[PDB]
Amino acid sequence: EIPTKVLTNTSSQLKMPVVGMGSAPDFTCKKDTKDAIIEAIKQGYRHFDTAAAYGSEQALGEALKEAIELGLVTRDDLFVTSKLWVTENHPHLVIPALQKSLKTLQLDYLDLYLIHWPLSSQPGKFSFPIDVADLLPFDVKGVWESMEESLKLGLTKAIGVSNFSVKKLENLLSVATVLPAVNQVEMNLAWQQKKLREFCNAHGIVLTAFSPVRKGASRGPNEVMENDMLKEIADAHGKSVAQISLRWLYEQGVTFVPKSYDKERMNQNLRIFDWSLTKEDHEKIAQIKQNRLIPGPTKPGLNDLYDD
Ligand SMILES: NC(=O)c1ccc[n+]([C@@H]2O[C@H](COP(=O)([O-])OP(=O)(O)OC[C@H]3O[C@@H](n4cnc5c(N)ncnc54)[C@H](OP(=O)(O)O)[C@@H]3O)[C@@H](O)[C@H]2O)c1
Repeated sequence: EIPTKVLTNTSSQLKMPVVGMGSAPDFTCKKDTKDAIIEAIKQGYRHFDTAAAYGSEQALGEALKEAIELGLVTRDDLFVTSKLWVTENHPHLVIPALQKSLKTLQLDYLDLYLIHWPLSSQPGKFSFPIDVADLLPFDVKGVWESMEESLKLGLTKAIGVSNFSVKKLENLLSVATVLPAVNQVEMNLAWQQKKLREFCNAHGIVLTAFSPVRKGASRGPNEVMENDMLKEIADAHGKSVAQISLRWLYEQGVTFVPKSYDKERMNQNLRIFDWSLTKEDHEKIAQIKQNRLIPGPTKPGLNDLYDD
């Protein structure tokens, strides 16, 4: 069985499958999203991660709906996460945005809803990347109050954030009634987020790693897949570097949402629970040179976005 992790900051101690299926745009992918999700469900996947900005909510929803109709799974068995985009990251636009995501997904409620970025921009139109001139002041307190309201309305079972630094989390905590249940940030062998991870643990905030395999080969040379030391570790275990990566993340106590629409690869991402890394493996991995893969959604980039 796929392990779950309790979302400490939720009153009901919701259980989130430690590994989930991602759905962000894959530059080199022409696979059928809906068909891929159905296959994932048949394989054991129950945790699905999406966002209004991915363009995948529609297909994901069609897949869940069909899967439920065919009796492959029940809504209660699923854990669905979506996110509030930067353009709607304004106090009074939060609920409408969540209602729109729910309509698109053909769902009555989300298991988790996250503020996608600690940024706000011109409302009413999705534009990517975001032109810095279209940015607007982000009212954290006001937006979070609306996320909290979403819980009371039952539109989502839990609320959290994404791409929030320790500094920004500290600010959020100072004005939050309901503490964020999750913080989804980039986390892979080349970007371990040690400090952030410790802070989150100290505050009951569960971490979810996005781009856990640094987007595979969709963006050219993969720093992790090309790491000789990692290749040796994988070779020693008779596993792939991707598997070594996901196992490490699991052992670090975080959750992760690798995206794979390949029947074989998506299954390999689940086969990480009957074996483990060695003390030496951890010592080696702790030595990997760090490099952040995802800079931010704006053009140009914001050098202080992650407060680091
Ligand atoms: N909140 C945010 O700001 C944010 C940002 C980015 C991503 N995400 C989340 O992460 C997911 C999107 O993907 P990603 O950016 O995270 O990248 P990723 O999972 O690190 O990498 C995905 C790429 O790796 C390939 N792959 C998957 N398993 C593999 C394996 N075992 N061996 C080799 N290649 C493998 C995939 O398919 P192919 O090899 O078949 O192409 C794909 O091209 C979504 O859930 C999304 O929500 C969130």
